[PDB]
Amino acid sequence: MRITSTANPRIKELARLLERKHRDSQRRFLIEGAREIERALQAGIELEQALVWEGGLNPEEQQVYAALLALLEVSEAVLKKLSVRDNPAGLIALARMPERTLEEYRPSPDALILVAVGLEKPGNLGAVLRSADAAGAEAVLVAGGVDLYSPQVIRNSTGVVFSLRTLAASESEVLDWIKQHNLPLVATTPHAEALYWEANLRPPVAIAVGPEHEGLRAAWLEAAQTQVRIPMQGQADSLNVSVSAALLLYEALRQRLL
Repeated sequence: MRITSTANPRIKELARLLERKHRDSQRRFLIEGAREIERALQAGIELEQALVWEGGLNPEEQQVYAALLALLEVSEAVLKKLSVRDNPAGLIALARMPERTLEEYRPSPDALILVAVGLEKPGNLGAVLRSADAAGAEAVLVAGGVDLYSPQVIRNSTGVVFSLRTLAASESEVLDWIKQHNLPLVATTPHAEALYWEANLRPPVAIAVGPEHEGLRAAWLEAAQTQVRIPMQGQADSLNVSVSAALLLYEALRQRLL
């Protein structure tokens, strides 16, 4: 009926989904937020149950709730237990981990690709995917492991992870892939002479960015057709990777509209 105790066995089972091993073995994950839940539905993700704040839902959460499966009227302390936000949504769903399709990818003639190197933080991963989605990137190639169903990747990407082609592989594997398709590569580095605005970001192209507290290894710089930098005008020595990815990708979008 109305579950208010975090000790409730049903809630103890769902809380385990906050950890990766548990999501993978059970092929299930939580989706917090009416918009995230909706985008998941729009992507074909099957839901099994939805939890609802006993104190009511906001308008948006109400229309998502309408467009729906066992339901659970739940308390704030319980949603907070399943939440990864300061203030939890009023609607959290239990989802089935999708049928991981092993389809291969080949860049189209309009391909705008973002290559993220040294990106290990799920929060950062999500923010980066959000910037790549907004700019219109065709894919995000992550050189270094990815977890598409974690709560932080889902929140920071605002659900975009359910639709943006995001792939992982070793740096060597990704680099061999680039050359395999004769895909021009533009590497970002603070010591490059050319400003990023001067590079030619014509439709078929890949843009690499490294960690914010570090540059791209020599391997990436020797493989690039062009090396470029994002000018820093003040005290800051760097920017969050999601901000850098937006800058480079929006400049690509600006050149395309020309």
